[PDB]
Amino acid sequence: MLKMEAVPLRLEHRQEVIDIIVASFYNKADLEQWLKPGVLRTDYSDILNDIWNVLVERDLSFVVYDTNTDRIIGTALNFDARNEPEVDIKSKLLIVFEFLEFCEGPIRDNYLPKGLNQILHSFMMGTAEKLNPRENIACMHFMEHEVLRVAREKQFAGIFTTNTSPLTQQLADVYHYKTLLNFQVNEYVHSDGSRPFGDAPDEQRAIVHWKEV
Ligand SMILES: NCCc1ccc(O)c(O)c1
Ligand SMILES: [Ca+2]
Ligand SMILES: [Ca+2]
Repeated sequence: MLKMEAVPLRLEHRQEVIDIIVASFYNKADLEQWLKPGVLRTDYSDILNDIWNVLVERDLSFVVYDTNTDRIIGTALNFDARNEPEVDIKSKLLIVFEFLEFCEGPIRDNYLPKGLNQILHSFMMGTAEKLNPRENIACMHFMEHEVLRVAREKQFAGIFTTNTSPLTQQLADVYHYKTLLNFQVNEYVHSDGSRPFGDAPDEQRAIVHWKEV
């Protein structure tokens, strides 16, 4: 059995968190696959290095240790949705973040509560690369359960994120997240007029989830 514990994000965790995020988003993210070629591993580490200081001092993120091996197997990066640092991304990841604002924007500022310390935005979540299906699912259940803990403890109103993989979308529904948008990713039109995820099947969705604490 996998026994885990949650530990607040520290400055030393920079390389371990990045390697978990890179070994979980690169070539596995359901959105960036349709933007090939032109998505590199450093495109995620560049964004992480840009906000690593802000991410640690906000005191909302954590890593997950395997207490048996005392090593990091997962991490959950979170921000105040009304206090997120804005990055100037220069790769094709800007298209992804503009699309996530397409989904999150109109809902966050017109339906979710106003003011700070209200919306805890689940920014990123990852697990170690060589985890088996049992440990990866167990780690996702642990990170989901612990994100709720951080929300209630920090006196937030709810948790809010956009789920782009079928596993996170099913975990969210199973965890009683309310669905506020089930957008079809191949219908999104970029500013240049094209559809960057246009080659995606109609079954691939971008679901905007929200859950009160
Ligand atoms: N906030 C939604 C989670 C997310 C963030 C960045 C991405 O590149 C991605 O595919 C998914
Ligand atoms: Ca998260
Ligand atoms: Ca808020």
